[PDB]
Amino acid sequence: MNIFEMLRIDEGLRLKIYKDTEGYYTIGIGHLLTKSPSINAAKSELDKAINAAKSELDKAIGANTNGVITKDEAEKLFNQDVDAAVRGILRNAKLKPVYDSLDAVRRAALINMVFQMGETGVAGFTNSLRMLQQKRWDEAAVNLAKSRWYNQTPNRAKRVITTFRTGTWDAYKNL
Ligand SMILES: [Cl-]
Repeated sequence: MNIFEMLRIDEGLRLKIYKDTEGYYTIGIGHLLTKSPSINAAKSELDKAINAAKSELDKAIGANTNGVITKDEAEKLFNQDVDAAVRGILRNAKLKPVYDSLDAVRRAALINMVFQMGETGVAGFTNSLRMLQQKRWDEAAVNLAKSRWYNQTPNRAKRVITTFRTGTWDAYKNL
């Protein structure tokens, strides 16, 4: 098990543009494209938003995909996004310290969070980050669950939290 396999499990793999729970158009292995209008929105705003997402994809891939890519392309974007998440951590003054204080398994859990909610979002878990740096695993676990993150994606959050708690890949084995 490793960060790529871990995120492949949590993000899945879809070769056609779809929208996630946060209402964002996405593709491949959790690659975010653009936000989507209201469910009522407007038949026009809809097509506009779809085209906006499609243009982002062509830009990312460098070709006219029409909203469809291949597995190789999905993995290409995935490699780029995993790298971007790590670099984001290293460049952030609040995240780097925590990341460096963690063992390799828990480092993957942090990358997972940043990959999903972005550098800025995770850097906001001030109290959780302090507990992790202090290696107060159980307290950090309880605190991490008190979040929109946990409430909106409980199954995934539980796997990530358990990883921070145990320092093992037990939550991802047998999946
Ligand atoms: Cl990109």
